[PDB]
Amino acid sequence: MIVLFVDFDYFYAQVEEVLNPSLKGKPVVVCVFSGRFEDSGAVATANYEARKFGVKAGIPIVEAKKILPNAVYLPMRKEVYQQVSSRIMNLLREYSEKIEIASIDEAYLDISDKVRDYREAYNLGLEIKNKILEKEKITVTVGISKNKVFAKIAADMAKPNGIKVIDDEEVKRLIRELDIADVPGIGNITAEKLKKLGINKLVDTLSIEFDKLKGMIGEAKAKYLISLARDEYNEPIRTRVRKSIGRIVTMKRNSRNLEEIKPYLFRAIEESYYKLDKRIPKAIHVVAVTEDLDIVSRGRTFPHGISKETAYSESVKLLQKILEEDERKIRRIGVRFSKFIE
DNA sequence: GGGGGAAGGACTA
DNA sequence: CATAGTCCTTCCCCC
Ligand SMILES: Nc1nc2c(ncn2[C@H]2C[C@H](O)[C@@H](COP(=O)(O)OP(=O)(O)OP(=O)(O)O)O2)c(=O)[nH]1
Ligand SMILES: [Ca+2]
Ligand SMILES: [Ca+2]
Ligand SMILES: [Ca+2]
Repeated sequence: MIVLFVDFDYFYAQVEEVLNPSLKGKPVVVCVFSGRFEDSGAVATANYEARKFGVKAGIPIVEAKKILPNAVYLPMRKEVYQQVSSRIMNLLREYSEKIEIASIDEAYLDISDKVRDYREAYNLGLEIKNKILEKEKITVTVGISKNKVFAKIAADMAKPNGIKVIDDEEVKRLIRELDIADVPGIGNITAEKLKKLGINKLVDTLSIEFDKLKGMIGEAKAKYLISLARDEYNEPIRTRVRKSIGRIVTMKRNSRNLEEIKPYLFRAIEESYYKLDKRIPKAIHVVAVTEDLDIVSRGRTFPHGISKETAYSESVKLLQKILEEDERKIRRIGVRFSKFIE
């Protein structure tokens, strides 16, 4: 089996560099202004000309202007990028019916067939890269290996605008060298709980009893790690389905009065119903972010689908239930519709 | 004992 | 200090 992973270089930043080629070369930062105080919000992402100076996704926007008070700051237009991605994805299918759109910029193509072996899959990696650059003007990195985890890892650093193959013997090299923290699915929380057990690498997983991995990171996370470390890992490329939609908005100021939070919450529901589009959710969830950046949520599953009116009166209830259970003020409020039916 | 759901939060990207 | 999923642990109901 040979898996080819595609990941578009600084997607949001690059797409904006395309709709206005004049932005190329200079530092570009796609932000997310909440308004709390003008330049409130964080950075969605930033082209590499800006990342070299510390500016990047996650950091507050004000802390970004302090570094590059001359970088072009653009508001995130997620819908434009979502359509460039779709175009670009309905283009990969032309290289394999075995495709999986993991993210808005990440896709996996199973090309165990179309191809030969590496030397060829690699050459199929260059056909895709160039076809994408020609047709949509986007540069992307490509990863090729026995499975997805490694295909995705390979992408790691071939990035940006690169390509890299990880042959079987390289696999059994990283399984012992690559840092456990740079393995897909291992966020700081998990990666940390691992250094606390002595497992600083992937091969160290086979040295510890399964009852302690299942007790720490959980079964699924433990099996996953072990299989990968054993070289037995492979999962298939399966098409994925949207399992939940939502929109969480930022209030101008913290609050705890229902009537003041209503408006914001109702926009979340409205804009969320627009995003559902023909999907009929049977479960509803109202999510809140307390004044001290903590997340609290309440939901309810109905024996049937939810209508716009139902959602309205239901969110209100779950919200009252929230403000009652928690004492803190609310900074952000949103909704999440799931359990569709189709 | 255990399957079957549902709820709420933990964790990742 | 700005969207979602899979996992996950706990709880409740009942054969
Ligand atoms: N809204 C939002 N979007 C993010 C955030 N982090 C990443 N994204 C977007 C940035 C890209 O458009 C897309 C892919 O993210 P990646 O982590 O793979 O990096 P990115 O694509 O920005 O550039 P790269 O892969 O380094 O060339 O997801 C974030 O913190 N907030
Ligand atoms: Ca990317
Ligand atoms: Ca990504
Ligand atoms: Ca990582």
